[PDB]
Amino acid sequence: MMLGPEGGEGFVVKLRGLPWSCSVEDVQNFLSDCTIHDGAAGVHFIYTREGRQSGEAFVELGSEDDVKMALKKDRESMGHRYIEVFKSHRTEMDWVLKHSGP
RNA sequence: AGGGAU
Repeated sequence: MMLGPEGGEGFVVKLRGLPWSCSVEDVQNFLSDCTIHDGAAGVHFIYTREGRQSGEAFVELGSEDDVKMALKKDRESMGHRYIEVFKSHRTEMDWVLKHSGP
């Protein structure tokens, strides 16, 4: 937009939730109205040398319509655990996909 | 390590 508030600048979103670990098939199942830019070729995650995920991840998408639809469930659940989503701009995604740590 | 405010 250019006449209202914002929270990002790209067709990318952040992800958080699920057990200490997950897979690209669970995250794409949760954004069941969107596209992951290429699927298992647009997923991302964050972790440390200690041997576990940091608790967060990202999901690239195909268009502005997918990022909007991903935010429509920003705190929903799969049915036995809950999930989180937030808007992004991909610069932050790159900033931690290559600099994550304890 | 844990449900944070993303």
